[PDB]
Amino acid sequence: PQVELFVKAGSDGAKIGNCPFSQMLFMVLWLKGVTFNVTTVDTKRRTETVQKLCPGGQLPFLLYGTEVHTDTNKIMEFLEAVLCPPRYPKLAALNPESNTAGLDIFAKFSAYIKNSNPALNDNLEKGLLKALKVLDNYLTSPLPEEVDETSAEDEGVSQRKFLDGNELTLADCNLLPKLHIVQVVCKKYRGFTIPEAFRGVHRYLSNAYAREEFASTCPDDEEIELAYEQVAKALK
Repeated sequence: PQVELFVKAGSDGAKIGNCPFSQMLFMVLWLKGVTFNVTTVDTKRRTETVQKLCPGGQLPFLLYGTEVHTDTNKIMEFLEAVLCPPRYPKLAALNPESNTAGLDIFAKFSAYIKNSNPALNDNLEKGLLKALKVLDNYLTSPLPEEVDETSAEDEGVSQRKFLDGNELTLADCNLLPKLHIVQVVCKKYRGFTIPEAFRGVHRYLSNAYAREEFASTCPDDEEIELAYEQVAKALK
């Protein structure tokens, strides 16, 4: 059953551009173990093929057999329901709160980065830090699979690699691409790095960069930086 993901091209019109939703789906497809390919689209220079396939012009989109699917969340839910055991792993998180943890972070960063008002900068860095902190608390809070197993020096502190346990789940495919943007953009434009003291977050990002499903599907740092150049440069 043929599977082809269409994604937003970057600045040369060929390579992967900045698009967390595109990366999210590329991640799900990789984690499913399914045979798929990926076509980048220069949206300013669309092939007649892509034009016929997806008249609405939405990106990303998925061709599955003969059927075109748009809307990233809906595609994700479709992939989860159509690619099941025993042939493909379920990737849905077991704990519903894994799906909501960290979700307000991208919006705090969006306000932070778009801001050009100096008296509001310190408020906005704080809103972003507090959001990251709440994700940190999630990542260090033991989940039901870890019930009552510990180490005297680290009691009540989760050792798990990712949001919902030790395997990547749909919840990570959603958050990780957004959190990667946050990291790259804020370093480049705002002298900002996630504090060391957020150890859950740092371990998470570290175990994520160790995984080729995340790392190989990231657009280059340049591509993300260029995407944000106009909105980010505004703060004097």
